[PDB]
Amino acid sequence: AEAGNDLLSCLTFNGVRNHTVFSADSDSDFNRFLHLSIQNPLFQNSLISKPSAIILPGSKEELSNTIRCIRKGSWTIRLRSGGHSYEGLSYTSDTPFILIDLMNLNRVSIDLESETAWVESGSTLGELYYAITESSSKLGFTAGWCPTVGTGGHISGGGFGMMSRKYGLAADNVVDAILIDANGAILDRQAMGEDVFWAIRGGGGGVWGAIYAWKIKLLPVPEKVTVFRVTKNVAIDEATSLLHKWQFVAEELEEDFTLSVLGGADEKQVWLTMLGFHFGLKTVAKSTFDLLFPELGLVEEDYLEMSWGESFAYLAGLETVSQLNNRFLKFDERAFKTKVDLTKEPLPSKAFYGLLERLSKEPNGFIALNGFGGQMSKISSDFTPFPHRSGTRLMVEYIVAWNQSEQKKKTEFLDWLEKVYEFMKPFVSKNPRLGYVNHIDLDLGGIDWGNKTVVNNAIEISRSWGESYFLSNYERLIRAKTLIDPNNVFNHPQSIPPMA
Ligand SMILES: *[C@@H]1O[C@H](CO)[C@@H](O[C@@H]2O[C@H](CO)[C@@H](O[C@@H]3O[C@H](CO)[C@@H](O)[C@H](O[C@H]4O[C@H](CO)[C@@H](O)[C@H](O)[C@@H]4O[C@H]4O[C@H](CO)[C@@H](O)[C@H](O)[C@@H]4O[C@H]4O[C@H](CO)[C@@H](O)[C@H](O)[C@@H]4O)[C@@H]3O)[C@H](O)[C@H]2NC(C)=O)[C@H](O)[C@H]1NC(C)=O
Ligand SMILES: *Cc1cc2c(nc3c(=O)[nH]c(=O)nc-3n2C[C@H](O)[C@H](O)[C@H](O)COP(=O)(O)OP(=O)(O)OC[C@H]2O[C@@H](n3cnc4c(N)ncnc43)[C@H](O)[C@@H]2O)c(*)c1C
Ligand SMILES: COc1ccc(C[C@H]2c3cc(O)c(OC)cc3CCN2C)cc1O
Ligand SMILES: *[C@@H]1O[C@H](CO)[C@@H](O)[C@H](O)[C@H]1NC(C)=O
Repeated sequence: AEAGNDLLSCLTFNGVRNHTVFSADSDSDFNRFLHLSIQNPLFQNSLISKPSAIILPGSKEELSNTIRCIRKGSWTIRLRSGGHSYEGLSYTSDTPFILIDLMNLNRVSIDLESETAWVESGSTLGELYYAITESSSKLGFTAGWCPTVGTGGHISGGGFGMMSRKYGLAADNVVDAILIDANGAILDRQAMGEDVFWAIRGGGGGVWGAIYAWKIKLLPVPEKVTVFRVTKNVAIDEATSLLHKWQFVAEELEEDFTLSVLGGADEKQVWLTMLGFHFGLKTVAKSTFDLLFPELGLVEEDYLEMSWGESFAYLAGLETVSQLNNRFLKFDERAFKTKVDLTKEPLPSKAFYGLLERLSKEPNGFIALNGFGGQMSKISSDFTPFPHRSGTRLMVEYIVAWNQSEQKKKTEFLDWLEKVYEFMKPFVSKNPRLGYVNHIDLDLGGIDWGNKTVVNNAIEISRSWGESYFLSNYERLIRAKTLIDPNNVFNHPQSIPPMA
């Protein structure tokens, strides 16, 4: 379905002047803006789905009207903030679709009196973090480490980061927000009601409508926090020992502490990158690990004291705090597919050993280990759609990324990742095998919203990944879905089905 004169005239009429139409060209602005926020080259392929038009609204009413104009046609709506969807569900779709890029909605309004902020859904974590440190040295916010990840889909799915052990997810700290429904109705928390305002805070993106802006509570942070990023080159024996003890240390640390691990291997050596964050000074930080985790062999020089801003930039591997404010800094430029696990029981050494052995078989693979507990276990499972709280111990994350040179090995890389996930099945959560909506996994299945045979059973088919992402909260998400989008205008392969 083309993007005809009706759609365009509708946009022109409504003052939404920033938009381009599909172009087979490569030198075109369309293709440029399209590939501008494709954060997973896995989907840069010339055979993937491409929008009939890309619209870049610059205000909440332009956003409202954009949705209104698209509703006059049959197009599927696709919202994009940072475009970091692991499945590229913000710039792809089986059916002809319109791409609503929210990058022009990147304003952060910080209020130092209430210590809250109105973050436009276009604003990325980085641009947000920058705004906060630009305004205060005693304020921060909890969310992912990826500075290019947009708050649009990030906070919509939850938002887990290095401070979540201290403050919970991003969505755990949303006090208000502006959602724009299928009719372009501009709704605040009071207008949308509690069932929906609850849903949008971890229920997923591209499901409830277009978040125009988030109102977050800004969080206290000492003017000096401590972090370390130390890569240990060890053998598999030591690596297992370190990982096996890590899970306990990491999960049982005080909320003022976060210890995350990035593991990979290559035949000979196993490399474990230790990412440390302390909600306080260096001496206390080092004292703690010197006691709890002396095996890391971390030294004084390893611990860096810096502002909270400097720390989230440092942790993200950025050169400077200014780079937090750069939304177009690709952090790898490599295609990838990532599966995640959540643990209820501790993991046997054999699990880390197996993981490390499997890793040593494929250098392009690597695991990310995150501890829960602390503040994550104090927030109710039903406080927000994100269920995994008290009881959840670790977030294990299996990634595999490659170069354009290695595009041929594609299927092989995915094969490895499939083998690793299968290998971990006994050691992780079961019935259901839990997942995280911001780590959306189309392998868990999907829904063909064009197939009425399936659409009639959308809720049960969706159960597979639904209870996996949201567990018991899945029920309330369906009531909330029916209230704000019964027509299922906002959908994607793993969107919450409305009651029909
Ligand atoms: C649809 O949405 C898309 C996405 O948002 C829009 O595309 C964006 O369009 C932006 C402009 O509208 C564009 O910003 C540009 O970014 C470049 C860097 O790539 C930047 O250099 C440009 O900024 C200059 O120009 C603007 C005005 O055009 C000035 O306000 C600004 O101060 C900059 O001018 C200064 O630097 C220039 C060289 O960098 C000098 O030539 C100029 O003289 C001036 O220098 C003075 O100021 C300096 C610093 O203050 C000082 O050192 C010096 O001595 C002088 O005093 C430009 O803004 C984005 O690149 C683009 N974004 C993307 C992702 O493509 C698009 O516009 C929308 N479409 C529609 C229809 O609206
Ligand atoms: C690329 C990348 C992803 C990361 C990174 N680090 C993460 C981390 O530290 N913790 C995590 O929890 N997740 C991490 N991820 C994955 C991201 O969390 C997810 O990819 C988030 O969805 C990020 O959102 P965004 O960058 O905006 O991706 P989009 O593709 O634009 O959107 C995702 C999803 O949400 C819908 N959507 C977008 N915008 C809106 C608005 N404003 N309103 C409602 N819904 C919206 C889209 O349709 C899409 O379906 C580290 C890196 C490098
Ligand atoms: C501190 O905790 C973590 C640290 C790093 C990661 C991996 C990171 C990533 C880093 C890459 O370089 C990359 O290459 C394509 C892909 C990805 C996919 C997931 N993304 C989030 C996950 C974590 O949970
Ligand atoms: C509709 O869904 C069912 C179940 O997946 C499938 O068997 C059938 O082929 C689908 N029909 C269409 C329209 O493709």
